[PDB]
Amino acid sequence: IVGGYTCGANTVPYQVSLNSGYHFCGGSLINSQWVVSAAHCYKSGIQVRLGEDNINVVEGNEQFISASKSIVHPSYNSNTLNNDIMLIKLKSAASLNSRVASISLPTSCASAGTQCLISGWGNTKSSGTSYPDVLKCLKAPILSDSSCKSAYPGQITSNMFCAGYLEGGKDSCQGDSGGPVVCSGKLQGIVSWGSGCAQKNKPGVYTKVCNYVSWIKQTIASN
Ligand SMILES: *[O-]C1=C(C2=[C][C]=[C][C]=[C]2)[C]=C(O[C])[C]=C1C1=[C]C2=[C]C(C([N])=[N+])=[C][C]=C2[N]1
Ligand SMILES: [Ca+2]
Ligand SMILES: [Cl-]
Repeated sequence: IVGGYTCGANTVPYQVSLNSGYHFCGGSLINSQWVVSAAHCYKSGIQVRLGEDNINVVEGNEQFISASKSIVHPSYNSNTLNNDIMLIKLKSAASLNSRVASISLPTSCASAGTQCLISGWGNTKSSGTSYPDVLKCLKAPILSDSSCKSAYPGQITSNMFCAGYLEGGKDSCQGDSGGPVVCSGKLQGIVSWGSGCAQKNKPGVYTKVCNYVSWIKQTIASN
């Protein structure tokens, strides 16, 4: 997260870190045995880490659970990143409390102007790599579709939305991929891509979760 602030230990209880010997992506806990992340974060050997703040220190509240299976959306396209969403089932259920909790799925899509919270342990520099130890947060608005399409002409599908600041300076970045975009207490987006990080006129692009709620529900229901 570039231009963000320190969230504070466990203030974002649904945030998870996907780890394969190091943190490579974020994710959101939607129920005690399922996490939602981005399809481009897929790999084998994933350990889901819940209740984290400082990812390099065990401080208490952490639950490390291995992934039992990862379900990348069948229509995921790695070239366009359309349908960039993945579900991970946990080997055992997590213990939920106030430090580890699930986030609700939306009932409706959000509208431009809605203010959301984006979090993660991704890079904090737009020009260079600086990865933090603790979780960073950023409050950003969802942009209108015209502004999004005008910034990324021909690359935005109906399963994507832009959120951020056209003036540059504040944005999500690599290491944040797979994590949450929560608005009014509902998971509305998944950190997916962008051109560089925090560049002017190049907002972040997120997977539009409201378009996948029935898919998520049906898939969990059958696995
Ligand atoms: O997400 C990501 C990855 C990545 C690939 C495969 C597994 C995990 C992570 C790699 C990468 O370097 C090639 C860059 C990203 C990445 C860039 C970026 C930018 C923005 C933005 N500008 N808002 C958001 C998210 C990401 N992810
Ligand atoms: Ca820790
Ligand atoms: Cl277009």
